[PDB]
Amino acid sequence: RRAQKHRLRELKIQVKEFADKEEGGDVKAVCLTLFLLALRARNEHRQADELEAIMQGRGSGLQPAVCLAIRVN
DNA sequence: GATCTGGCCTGTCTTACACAGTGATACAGCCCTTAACAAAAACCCG
Repeated sequence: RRAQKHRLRELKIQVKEFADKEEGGDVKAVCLTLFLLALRARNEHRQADELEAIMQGRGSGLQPAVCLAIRVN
Protein backbone atom coordinates (compact mmCIF):
# COMPACT_ATOMS: atom_id res chain seq x y z
CA ARG A 1 0.00 0.00 0.00
CA ARG A 2 2.80 2.35 1.03
CA ALA A 3 4.63 0.74 -1.89
CA GLN A 4 2.08 1.82 -4.50
CA LYS A 5 1.79 5.22 -2.79
CA HIS A 6 5.48 5.79 -3.48
CA ARG A 7 5.25 4.18 -6.93
CA LEU A 8 2.46 6.48 -8.08
CA ARG A 9 2.81 9.78 -6.17
CA GLU A 10 4.06 11.43 -9.38
CA LEU A 11 0.89 10.54 -11.27
CA LYS A 12 -0.95 11.54 -8.08
CA ILE A 13 0.29 15.13 -8.09
CA GLN A 14 -0.11 15.30 -11.87
CA VAL A 15 -3.74 14.19 -11.98
CA LYS A 16 -4.71 16.12 -8.86
CA GLU A 17 -3.41 19.47 -10.09
CA PHE A 18 -4.79 18.93 -13.59
CA ALA A 19 -8.26 17.77 -12.51
CA ASP A 20 -8.53 20.42 -9.79
CA LYS A 21 -7.77 23.15 -12.31
CA GLU A 22 -9.85 21.71 -15.15
CA GLU A 23 -13.29 20.82 -13.77
CA GLY A 24 -13.10 22.74 -10.49
CA GLY A 25 -11.81 20.08 -8.09
CA ASP A 26 -14.46 17.43 -8.82
CA VAL A 27 -11.86 14.69 -9.10
CA LYS A 28 -14.48 12.12 -8.05
CA ALA A 29 -16.56 11.92 -11.23
CA VAL A 30 -13.54 12.79 -13.39
CA CYS A 31 -11.48 9.83 -12.18
CA LEU A 32 -14.68 7.75 -12.14
CA THR A 33 -15.29 8.19 -15.86
CA LEU A 34 -11.53 7.93 -16.42
CA PHE A 35 -11.30 4.42 -15.02
CA LEU A 36 -14.68 3.50 -16.53
CA LEU A 37 -13.54 4.31 -20.07
CA ALA A 38 -10.07 2.87 -19.47
CA LEU A 39 -11.51 -0.45 -18.33
CA ARG A 40 -14.08 -0.46 -21.14
CA ALA A 41 -11.22 -0.04 -23.62
CA ARG A 42 -10.16 -3.65 -22.99
CA ASN A 43 -13.78 -4.87 -23.33
CA GLU A 44 -14.61 -5.22 -19.64
CA HIS A 45 -18.17 -3.88 -19.98
CA ARG A 46 -19.19 -6.42 -17.35
CA GLN A 47 -16.93 -4.94 -14.68
CA ALA A 48 -17.53 -1.43 -15.99
CA ASP A 49 -21.31 -1.73 -15.67
CA GLU A 50 -21.16 -3.35 -12.25
CA LEU A 51 -18.90 -0.50 -11.14
CA GLU A 52 -21.34 2.00 -12.61
CA ALA A 53 -23.94 0.29 -10.43
CA ILE A 54 -21.80 0.17 -7.29
CA MET A 55 -21.10 3.90 -7.54
CA GLN A 56 -24.66 4.74 -8.57
CA GLY A 57 -25.92 2.50 -5.77
CA ARG A 58 -28.85 0.18 -6.41
CA GLY A 59 -30.60 -3.12 -5.91
CA SER A 60 -27.95 -5.55 -4.71
CA GLY A 61 -30.74 -8.13 -4.46
CA LEU A 62 -34.22 -8.94 -5.72
CA GLN A 63 -37.66 -8.45 -4.21
CA PRO A 64 -39.95 -11.42 -3.53
CA ALA A 65 -42.18 -10.94 -6.57
CA VAL A 66 -39.24 -11.40 -8.93
CA CYS A 67 -37.97 -14.55 -7.23
CA LEU A 68 -41.51 -15.90 -7.42
CA ALA A 69 -41.67 -15.05 -11.11
CA ILE A 70 -38.41 -16.90 -11.67
CA ARG A 71 -39.30 -20.12 -9.91
CA VAL A 72 -42.71 -20.13 -11.59
CA ASN A 73 -41.54 -19.40 -15.15
C1' DG B 1 -94.85 -72.75 -50.26
C1' DA B 2 -94.04 -68.18 -51.82
C1' DT B 3 -93.50 -63.63 -50.41
C1' DC B 4 -93.13 -59.30 -47.75
C1' DT B 5 -90.80 -57.25 -44.30
C1' DG B 6 -87.58 -56.18 -40.11
C1' DG B 7 -83.20 -57.19 -37.51
C1' DC B 8 -78.29 -57.69 -37.39
C1' DC B 9 -73.76 -56.98 -39.20
C1' DT B 10 -70.48 -54.48 -41.53
C1' DG B 11 -68.81 -50.52 -43.55
C1' DT B 12 -68.14 -45.46 -44.64
C1' DC B 13 -68.02 -41.10 -42.37
C1' DT B 14 -67.17 -37.22 -39.10
C1' DT B 15 -65.63 -35.32 -34.71
C1' DA B 16 -61.96 -36.03 -31.67
C1' DC B 17 -57.48 -38.41 -29.56
C1' DA B 18 -50.03 -36.21 -27.23
C1' DC B 19 -44.66 -31.87 -31.04
C1' DA B 20 -42.76 -27.96 -28.54
C1' DG B 21 -38.52 -28.60 -26.18
C1' DT B 22 -33.26 -30.31 -26.16
C1' DG B 23 -28.41 -28.96 -26.75
C1' DA B 24 -25.33 -27.19 -30.36
C1' DT B 25 -24.29 -23.94 -33.98
C1' DA B 26 -24.75 -19.66 -36.52
C1' DC B 27 -25.26 -15.20 -37.36
C1' DA B 28 -26.45 -10.28 -36.33
C1' DG B 29 -25.85 -6.62 -33.77
C1' DC B 30 -23.15 -3.74 -30.94
C1' DC B 31 -19.34 -1.24 -28.53
C1' DC B 32 -13.76 0.33 -28.48
C1' DT B 33 -10.18 3.15 -31.31
C1' DT B 34 -7.55 5.08 -34.47
C1' DA B 35 -7.73 10.48 -36.30
C1' DA B 36 -9.92 14.23 -38.19
C1' DC B 37 -13.68 16.88 -40.05
C1' DA B 38 -18.05 18.71 -39.57
C1' DA B 39 -22.66 19.63 -36.72
C1' DA B 40 -27.68 20.24 -32.90
C1' DA B 41 -28.58 23.43 -29.14
C1' DA B 42 -26.43 26.76 -25.02
C1' DC B 43 -25.06 31.30 -24.23
C1' DC B 44 -22.70 35.03 -23.22
C1' DC B 45 -20.82 38.75 -26.17
C1' DG B 46 -21.77 42.61 -29.15
